[PDB]
Amino acid sequence: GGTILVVTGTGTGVGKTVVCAALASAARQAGIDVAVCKPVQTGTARGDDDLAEVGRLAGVTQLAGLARYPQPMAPAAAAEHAGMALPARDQIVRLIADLDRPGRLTLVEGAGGLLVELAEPGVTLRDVAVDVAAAALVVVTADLGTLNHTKLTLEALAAQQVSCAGLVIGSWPDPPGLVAASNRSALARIAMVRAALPAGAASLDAGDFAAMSAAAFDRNWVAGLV
Amino acid sequence: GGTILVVTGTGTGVGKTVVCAALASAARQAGIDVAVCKPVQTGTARGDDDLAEVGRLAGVTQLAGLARYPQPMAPAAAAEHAGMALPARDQIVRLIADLDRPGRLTLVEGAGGLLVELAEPGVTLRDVAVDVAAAALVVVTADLGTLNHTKLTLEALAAQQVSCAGLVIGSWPDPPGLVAASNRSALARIAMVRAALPAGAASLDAGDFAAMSAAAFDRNWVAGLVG
Ligand SMILES: Nc1ccn([C@@H]2O[C@H](COP(=O)(O)OP(=O)(O)O)[C@@H](O)[C@H]2O)c(=O)n1
Ligand SMILES: Nc1ccn([C@@H]2O[C@H](COP(=O)(O)OP(=O)(O)O)[C@@H](O)[C@H]2O)c(=O)n1
Ligand SMILES: [Mg+2]
Repeated sequence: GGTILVVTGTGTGVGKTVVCAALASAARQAGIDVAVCKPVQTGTARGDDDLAEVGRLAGVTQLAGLARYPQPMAPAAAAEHAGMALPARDQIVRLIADLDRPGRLTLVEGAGGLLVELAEPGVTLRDVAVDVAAAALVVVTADLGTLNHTKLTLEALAAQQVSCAGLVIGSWPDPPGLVAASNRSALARIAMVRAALPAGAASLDAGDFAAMSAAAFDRNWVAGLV
Repeated sequence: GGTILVVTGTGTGVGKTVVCAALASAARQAGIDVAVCKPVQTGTARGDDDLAEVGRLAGVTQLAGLARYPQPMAPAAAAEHAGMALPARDQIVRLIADLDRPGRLTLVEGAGGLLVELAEPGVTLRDVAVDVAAAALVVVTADLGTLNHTKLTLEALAAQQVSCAGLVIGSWPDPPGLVAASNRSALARIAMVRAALPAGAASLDAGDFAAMSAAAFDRNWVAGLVG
C-alpha cells in the first residue's frame, strides 16, 4: 500500500479540484508518483471534467473515473434525471484500492461535500474513506461562515475515525480583507493550514501552475505524505 | 417552563431571522405568547439588528439581546476588533432562562451556523441548547450543497443529544428550479420540513407577512410546540 487521501470540501465550489491538481503537482515535483480518482463526475453537458483539469494543470496521467452525468446537480439527482443509478460502493472502493501502490500518492476527489451521496445506496465519500483507510484533506473558504462549516466537516470526519490530514484554503483573495485574514488565523487554530492557493490559479498555464503549487505547500510535508 | 427553541442555520444568510419572525408570527396568531432572544449580535455598525428586524416583521415586543459588536464578523473576531469579550456561557443561559415561562414560545436565534463560537472557550449554541434543554430548528437553503450542510448540522446536533425540531427552507424560489425541487424532496427524507418561506418575504408588510406565516406552518405543529 501507499498513501490515499480523500480531498473533500466544506461545500460546492470551494476549490477542491484546484487543490487536487496543486497537491498533485507539488507531489510530482517531489518525485512522488500521483494518481487522482474522481469516481462520480456531474455537469458533463456544460463541460465539467475535474480529472482533465488535474491532467492539464498538474500533468497526472493516472486519472480514473467510473460515472459521468450530464446535469449539474448532486450525483444522486443527476442520476435520477438521467434515469440511471449511481455506481456501486464496491466499484469505487476497489477502484481506489487498485490505484493504491507503494510510493504513490492517490488523491480521491468527491463531489461537493463530505456527506453527499456518491454510491448506491446512500454511501458517501466518508464511507469510502473508512473503507480504504484514507485520511482526509479538507478544502475550505476563507470567507464568512467557513469556521462553522470546517468544524462541522471535521466533527463528521472524526465521528468515523477518518483522520484529518489538514486544511487547504481553495481560493485566497487579493487583497484579503478583514474576514479572510481573521479566518485564516482562526482556521489554523483548529487544524494545520497546509496551503492557501491564490484566487484564479486555475487559469494558469501548466508551468505557472507548477510554480505556484511548489511554493504553496511545505516541501517537507508533501515529501512526508508517502 | 414553557418551550425554548434554538433557531440555527446551515450557514449565514440562510434566513434564520425571517424564520424566527415567521414562526413567532404564526405562534402569536395561535394565541401563543412569544419571546425572541438574540444572545450575540454582530455587524451593528452596518445596521445589523435581528431583534429589531423580527419586531419590524412580526410585531414581537418581548425581545432580548446581550452582546452586540460593531463589525460584521464571527462573534470571536468582532469582539477582538472592538476590544470586548465574548459573554460567558452562563450569561447566555441566564438571558434565556429569564424569558422562559409556561405557555410561552421562547426562540433563541444563533449567530451564523450551529458551531459558531458564542462564548469562551469554544462554547457554541449546541452547548446552550443542552443547558436550557431546547430542541433545534434548522434553517436551510434549497440550493446546491444544502443536503451536505443539513446532514452535517443534524449529525452535530445528535452528537450532543440536541433534538432536531425540524427543518425550515429559509428562502424558497418561485418558481423552483430542478435543483431546488430535488433538494426539497430530499430534505423531507432527512427530517420534517416544517416550512419553506417564500423568497423575498422581508418585503411583505405586517399583514401579508402574518398571512404568509400562518400559511407556511402546520397549525397542529405550531399549536403543539407549547401546551
Ligand atoms: N485558487 C483557486 C481555486 C478555484 N478557482 C476556480 O473557482 C471555481 C471553483 O473551484 P473548483 O472547481 O476546484 O471547486 P470544487 O467544486 O471542486 O470544490 C473553479 O472554476 C476554479 O477554476 C481559481 O480560479 N483559483
Ligand atoms: N423567505 C425569506 C428569507 C430571507 N430574506 C432576506 O434574505 C436575507 C437573509 O435572511 P436572514 O437575515 O434571516 O438570514 P440569517 O443570516 O439570519 O440566517 C435577508 O435580507 C432577508 O431579509 C427574505 O426576504 N425572505
Ligand atoms: Mg440573522
